[PDB]
Amino acid sequence: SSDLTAFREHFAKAKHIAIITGAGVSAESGVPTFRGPGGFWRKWQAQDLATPEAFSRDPSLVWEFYHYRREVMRSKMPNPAHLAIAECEARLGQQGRSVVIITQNIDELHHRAGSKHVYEIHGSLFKTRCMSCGEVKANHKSPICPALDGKGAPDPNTKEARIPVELLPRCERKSCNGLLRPHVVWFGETLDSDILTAVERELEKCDLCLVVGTSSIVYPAAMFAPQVASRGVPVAEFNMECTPATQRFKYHFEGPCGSTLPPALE
Ligand code: NA
Ligand SMILES: [Zn+2]
Repeated sequence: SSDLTAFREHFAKAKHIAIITGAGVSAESGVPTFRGPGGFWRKWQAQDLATPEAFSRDPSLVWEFYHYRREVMRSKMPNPAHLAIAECEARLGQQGRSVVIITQNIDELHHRAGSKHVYEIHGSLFKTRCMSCGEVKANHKSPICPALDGKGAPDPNTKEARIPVELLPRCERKSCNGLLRPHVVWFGETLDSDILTAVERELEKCDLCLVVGTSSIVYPAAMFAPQVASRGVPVAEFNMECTPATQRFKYHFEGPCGSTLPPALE
């Protein structure tokens, strides 16, 4: 149902809220996803490049792609949904109540909004992993390494940089000097289990669940939300996915997250 008053009553009692956030939230901030029919980067779409095969085969190109994506983030900002969440978390923490964010997104926009207890289940554009020793290190450097400066242009006729692998980002522990890769979960890679076991703990604790910028019935929101709802915990969706009447969940608020969510949480 679309009765807000009802949702708010639950919100008022809730002591542990879990907010699952999907692509619609980053979409509203203007982040290109490179899925859709016009979402190309040069000749390719995300599924061509976000794979270990692509990286093994052509690390320069994949790096050019991720560089580009890291750099466009300097002009996309958190929208009102990002903020409403972060300010909620803070407000409730003062009161001893908990709020967590389980996000599919890799743009660090929740972090930029001021959220703190965030689980990035698909990793982040702004972390690296050493192909060699596996160290996971935060990185917001621009450019991530000199070799990539001014690289990553999106128009198809752009010339490959074909950066020698020795000059792509390397792991700075000089005992190792291993080749870095973005700590994102590519197509065909599993999620990290340490994270899943945390998320599980969180979702078992939670007495209210919000699904924002996605639906509970779509992968990977489906891993989490049904689990909670089957224990009789309310679930509120905020999306403008236009989800057909017949399988929206408990409460639905159709519309842009930026519009719907902040009044929900005030
Ligand atoms: Na780990
Ligand atoms: Zn290393």
